[PDB]
Amino acid sequence: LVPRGSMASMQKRLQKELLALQNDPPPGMTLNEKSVQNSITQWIVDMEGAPGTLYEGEKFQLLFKFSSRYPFDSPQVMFTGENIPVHPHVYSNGHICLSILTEDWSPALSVQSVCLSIISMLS
Ligand code: NA
Repeated sequence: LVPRGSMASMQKRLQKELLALQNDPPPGMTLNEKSVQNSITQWIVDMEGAPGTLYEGEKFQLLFKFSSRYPFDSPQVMFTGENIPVHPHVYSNGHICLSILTEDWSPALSVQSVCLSIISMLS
């Protein structure tokens, strides 16, 4: 069951539709009741591969997503769109494997420092 409080800040239509998935989902589907989030802010940062690197001339997009618990909660940052960097620490789905985004996140850090780590990753 979805925590009740997770419906406090939710638009009335989204409440009915969420509960319909909880209670009478379509065949083969189950709501992840721990997955519900509200008051998310997001934006996209365009990123150019740096001169002299393996990514020179490449145009990437970085999606930043901030939960209602940011900055205590780490931001969700991933590469998005049709051109995703080819790098061991980036998955095909755009997911980024950097510790700053997981174990080493702290509200002392910032969007700027995440950008710098990502720049660093691509060199
Ligand atoms: Na997070």
